[PDB]
Amino acid sequence: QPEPDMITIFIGTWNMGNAPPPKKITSWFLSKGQGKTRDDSADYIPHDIYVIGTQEDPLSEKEWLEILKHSLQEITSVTFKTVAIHTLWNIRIVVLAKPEHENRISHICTDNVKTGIANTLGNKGAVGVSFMFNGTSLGFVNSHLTSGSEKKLRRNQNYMNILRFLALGDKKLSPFNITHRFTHLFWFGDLNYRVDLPTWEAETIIQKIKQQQYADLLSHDQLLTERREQKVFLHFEEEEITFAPTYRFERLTRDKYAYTKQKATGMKYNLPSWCDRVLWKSYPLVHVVCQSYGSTSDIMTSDHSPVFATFEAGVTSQFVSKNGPGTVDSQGQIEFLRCYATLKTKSQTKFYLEFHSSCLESFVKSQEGENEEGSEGELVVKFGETLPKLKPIISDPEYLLDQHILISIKSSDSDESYGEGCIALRLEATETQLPIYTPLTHHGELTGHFQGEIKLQTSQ
Ligand SMILES: CC(C)NCc1ccc(N(C)C)cc1
Repeated sequence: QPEPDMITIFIGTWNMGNAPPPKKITSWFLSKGQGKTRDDSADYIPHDIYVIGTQEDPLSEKEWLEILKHSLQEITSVTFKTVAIHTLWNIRIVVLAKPEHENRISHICTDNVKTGIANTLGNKGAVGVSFMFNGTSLGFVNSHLTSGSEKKLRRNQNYMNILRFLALGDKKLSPFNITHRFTHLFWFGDLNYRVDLPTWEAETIIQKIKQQQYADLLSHDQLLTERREQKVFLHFEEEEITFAPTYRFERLTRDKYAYTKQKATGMKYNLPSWCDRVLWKSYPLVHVVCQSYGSTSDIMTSDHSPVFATFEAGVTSQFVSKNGPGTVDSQGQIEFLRCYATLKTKSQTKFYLEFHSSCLESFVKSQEGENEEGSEGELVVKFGETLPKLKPIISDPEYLLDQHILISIKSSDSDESYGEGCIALRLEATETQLPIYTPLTHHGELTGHFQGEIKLQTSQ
């Protein structure tokens, strides 16, 4: 039985509005309704992994697991295995996988983050799951961010608290937050960003939705605009939205948007919005293709409609050679030429690099770089030809070209990371000097850049 080099992943997000679901929710898992939908000819083909995020979920874990498993069995005739389930308050994540994957999945982590302080601590935050699928790390975050059209900044703050404090993936990657720990990271949920138009325009907005004319609405979607201004979700992707706003509906129909201010809304308007979203971030030059992104039309117990997204995701096998794991392969090396970090920091300390990768026996610390002043005020940290030669565990190019090097630039004075990034070893050539580049972030904000050249030697 050959190991896969691709899997398909289903991501679902549904704010259930504290109501039990209807008896049939199969349309969600089939990616049927509005938007980019799945072909009917695929209906019996199971995805490899289903990741279900709920918000305002009134069910016990047992209740929801029984509905999910029975739903997938009806669709596919496959009895899925439970990989992980984690609930914070009414925010839940479930990971289900095909039984054949049971012994491909390992290192299962779960965590949660509670957002806000005092007043604003008590129902919003995130849950997450991570695991290894053979040689590939996968992370999944389901967040319920702060509500309300005038709280986009709070949402952005919630995002930064979640990516700082959610503890998933390999703890040895200590300088790296979840935005660097995974081959593929999927972040979804009731992100609660709104279409930011005047209240008086409510009926105009509804008209536009009935005409399936989303362009003038998406140009005011706070998540798109905040992302464009680099305020949130830097270096994530989202598929084009081609489905109607998923909030706020009258229950038991989808024919009416309930937008008017009510005591029950704290006297806030809920103009039709794309609250419910799926985004991802994959390491450079790894295969990831969104094959569906849409909302169901026939599940109406909540004031939100479920959202689905599906992906093709490249995966690698758990490689064993005669040498590594358990030693180096002398036929492999990674060299760096003419490298320098450009940092936004106003500080003057010395910096060194750390190289982390599962292709190394352990992380590698460089010597300190040489600080110079950039022509436009910047700190430039020059490594020149001084960076160490990295010794991979396996030299076979079928392994090494699929690997990635995480880089942290750290202060000598404090050992704190000022910036993190990632370099793919999927090069155009081996034994050849080639440009490399990564942006550097810290707490998911841009802090600088790392650039230079790489020279990769494999056993071919
Ligand atoms: C250079 C390339 C990777 N940038 C892709 C890219 C990423 C995000 C956005 N927006 C508008 C949020 C636009 C483009």
